[PDB]
Amino acid sequence: KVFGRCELAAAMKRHGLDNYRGYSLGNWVCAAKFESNFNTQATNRNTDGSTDYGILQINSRWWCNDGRTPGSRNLCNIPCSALLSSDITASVNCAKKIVSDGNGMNAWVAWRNRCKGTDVQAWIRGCRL
Ligand SMILES: [Cl-]
Ligand SMILES: [Cl-]
Ligand code: NA
Ligand code: NA
Repeated sequence: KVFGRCELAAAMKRHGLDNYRGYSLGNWVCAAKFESNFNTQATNRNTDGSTDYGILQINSRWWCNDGRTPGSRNLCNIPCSALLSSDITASVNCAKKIVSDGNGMNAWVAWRNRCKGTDVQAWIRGCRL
């Protein structure tokens, strides 16, 4: 599913991401735009052989099991395919674990390079939330 901007903002609010660990909703919408273009099906392979999955591009080396990333961890205890669902629950629940692991949203490269230090509230402007 390819979400609209405000549709995704509302879904992420419903799932508790607004101000989660101090990150306002616009931060999460901005990260999703540049990680996946709001597409839950997005996948991208990394140089080390791991793969990123879903709307927030969660990496199989640490967070999910895809059966082809040797020695990796599954810290969210889920198959990576679960992160491609039109229902964002699994992606949100795993992202909550990631953002709490000490580095905040700096775990998402696109957030650090394209969202951090910008007017992220613009990503929720106009939306009914
Ligand atoms: Cl959803
Ligand atoms: Cl933080
Ligand atoms: Na915001
Ligand atoms: Na893994």
